[PDB]
Amino acid sequence: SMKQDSRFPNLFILDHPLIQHKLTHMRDKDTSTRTFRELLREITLLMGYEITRNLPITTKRVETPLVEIDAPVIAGKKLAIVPVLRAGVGMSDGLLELIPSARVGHIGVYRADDHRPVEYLVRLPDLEDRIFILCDPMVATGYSAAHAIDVLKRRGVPGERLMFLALVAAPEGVQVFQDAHPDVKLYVASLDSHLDDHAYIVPGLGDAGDRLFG
Amino acid sequence: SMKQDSRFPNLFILDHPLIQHKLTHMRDKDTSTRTFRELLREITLLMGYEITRNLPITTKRVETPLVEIDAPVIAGKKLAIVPVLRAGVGMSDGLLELIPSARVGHIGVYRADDHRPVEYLVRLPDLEDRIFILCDPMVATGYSAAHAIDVLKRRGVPGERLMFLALVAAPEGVQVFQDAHPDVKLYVASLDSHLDDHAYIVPGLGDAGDRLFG
Amino acid sequence: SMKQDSRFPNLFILDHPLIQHKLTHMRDKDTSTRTFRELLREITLLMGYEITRNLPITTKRVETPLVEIDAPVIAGKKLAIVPVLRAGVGMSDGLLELIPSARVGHIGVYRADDHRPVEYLVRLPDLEDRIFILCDPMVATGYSAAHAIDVLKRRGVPGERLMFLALVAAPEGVQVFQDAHPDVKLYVASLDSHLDDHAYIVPGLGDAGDRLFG
Amino acid sequence: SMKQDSRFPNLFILDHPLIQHKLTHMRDKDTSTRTFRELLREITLLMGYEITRNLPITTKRVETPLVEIDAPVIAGKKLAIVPVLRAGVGMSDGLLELIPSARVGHIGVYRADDHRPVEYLVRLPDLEDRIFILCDPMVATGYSAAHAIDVLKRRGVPGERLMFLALVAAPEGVQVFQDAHPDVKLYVASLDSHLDDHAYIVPGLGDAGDRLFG
Repeated sequence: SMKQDSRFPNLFILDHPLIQHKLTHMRDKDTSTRTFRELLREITLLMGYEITRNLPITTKRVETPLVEIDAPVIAGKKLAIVPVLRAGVGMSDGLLELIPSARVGHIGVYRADDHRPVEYLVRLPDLEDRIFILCDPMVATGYSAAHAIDVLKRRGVPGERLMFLALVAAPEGVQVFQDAHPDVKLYVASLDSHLDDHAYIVPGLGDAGDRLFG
Repeated sequence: SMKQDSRFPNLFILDHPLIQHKLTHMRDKDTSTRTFRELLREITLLMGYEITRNLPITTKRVETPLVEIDAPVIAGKKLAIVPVLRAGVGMSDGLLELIPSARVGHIGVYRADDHRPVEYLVRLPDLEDRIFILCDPMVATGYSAAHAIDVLKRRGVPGERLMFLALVAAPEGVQVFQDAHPDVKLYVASLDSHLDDHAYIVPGLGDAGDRLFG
Repeated sequence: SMKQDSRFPNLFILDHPLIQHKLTHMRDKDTSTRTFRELLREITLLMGYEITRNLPITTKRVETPLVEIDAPVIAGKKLAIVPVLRAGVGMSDGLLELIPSARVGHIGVYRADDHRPVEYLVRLPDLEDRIFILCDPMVATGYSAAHAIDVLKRRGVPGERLMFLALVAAPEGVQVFQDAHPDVKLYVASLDSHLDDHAYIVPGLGDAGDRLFG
Repeated sequence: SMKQDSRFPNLFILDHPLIQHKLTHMRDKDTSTRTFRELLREITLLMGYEITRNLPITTKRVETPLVEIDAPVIAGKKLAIVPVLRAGVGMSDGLLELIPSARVGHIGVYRADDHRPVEYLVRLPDLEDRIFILCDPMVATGYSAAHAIDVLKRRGVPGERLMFLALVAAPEGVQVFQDAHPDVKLYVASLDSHLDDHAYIVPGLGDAGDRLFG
């Protein structure tokens, strides 16, 4: 299920034993770049599963080998998964595995530590009546997540239709993000403790890029 | 989360939107064999996740690239996944993705078609302090399922430590099941409505062996 | 590509660098039961790829988003993958991943070290104009492979339409197999050196069952 | 194995039956998005296997459950897989399954649409003694592909150590490609026939971005 920190009204910590367990193996610096990629997919599928408990259902006539029925379906086409380049791509794999019918978008943001112009790629589906789920493993300073969301907010889509998916966040990041977008939900596997002098999340996972790509 | 039927105190129906959705695509007789197989694996992964919400968590020592910590893990070894042959192997695979470190056992009973449990193959991990999770897509008559559980009971393991996982069950099958084993939790994606003359579940999925194997 | 031993006219050793490399990681006793399952799938997909270079092609009208064409296809329905229970199932996964349209069969054989009756499960598709590919990771004594093939030979299908897929074989096994079925091709990742006092392949992979199932 | 076209001395067409077969299912406009994605990943895994036939093999020390040996392995670290963003990420995934231990780099150029190579993102492993394998489904005009390779050339790496992998290429695209880079091996599943007015490959696959991403 779900867990919340007093400072952060829109942060949710998904603390299922198996998310937690799989997270630790990612945390472990002995874990290979292979297994690290898998766990990335795996956790995020699980997280996608918690977030989607309340998806509306409709029906559709389907023929089973025995009978025609009105069988329950979701409107998967109404969702857009938007990995943040480059480390978010492994996450969207897991969500795309969960909900294959979804639209995929992509956002390219340069890693800045303040509010300058940073965007280098935006590729998005049609915006009409559509929920957007962004993902990036790390929310360290919270600037990259803010800017990524900023892209959708510039295009007129409001907080209520936006979500951000992460693995690990630092409280200083969740705070920056919250200030910029208080109405956008942020889902997280763990709210870690602090940032170091080099802006790495502690205890964190180390440098995401290095562990995904060597 | 989970529904229940007034008739069956130890049957749980996992009705998360994406479980229902994915089940529908399996119900559909036009779904290719490629996809039918993947959906078997997927749904049971999700079903596993619901049923493992209450797993005990302890801590291993682990060093991240940054720091050494006491990180949450699970006792995965204390679990036995047991596909009922032949069709249960697909389900086994999804659970194994979820919990890789678990022991795998096998129960073959095509077989005990009606009269008694007839074991063609029973291969099991050690019993001491172990929870067993049996897998089979269909609980039609209930006899296959009850016999599969008999195998374990007749070797000393109490209901308390046994679970059966299926995709679809008929009410007559669940009755037969629970009369033999009132204390064994049976987990299902759907309780369909009835058996036809050939003892197939309606609306159900068809002949599972056929759709998984041609 | 392919390699051959002078003693064995119908044995083929598939010695691609990546098959070989992936084999070593399986050989390694430090390798987990998880990774061991994956590599099992992976090698056998690769092996399936070498075996199938000469599959006949036909055509089929297909519409691309631009044009209708006569596009190349295989008759995947004409092949049957037949894992030998229980350890062969992971292999058929890889072949089924490669050629999803294939029929799946299953053969249950008891591990004997001589020519007694051993068969406990036979489940097969229609035999008409159909090639059968059996698989089991280990060919130690060669009795299990012989008997498994014996099942198809009893049903009238000749050597020319049969194939056996293995990971590792011992020369004493390849010999027993050859004596019983000289016309049946046997594909192998490595022809290891000898059997030990306990009939384990040396250097081999250890006990297949233990490493797949803990 | 591999075909060649008289016009193109460094283009190789991988025409294994299952590569052709799987390509056809991608060509088909009725193939669901779920399946289209998996087939991208699959085909490139197979294409990788053909192109890695000649990999050097050395030996690590390894102990099997039975004995200690000198077992064949590969120098996987000496390889860089570089998806060309955005569509190349699917291909990257298949190669990574094949060779998990390889370094991943990224080249973003939607982009250098015509006039020059315009790098929106270039992230690369270290160059010293490294073979680079670029990935992109389509070589239509040839400009994307030539620019992606320019990126690496302009940073010092010779043709000798560069390869490009695509699903489908137009002859005009290959000409453009080889004029810029006569010494770079380009690997393809098919050389289709021509470009239409909108610069799409005929018969080709359609808009790849669209079919991968909705």
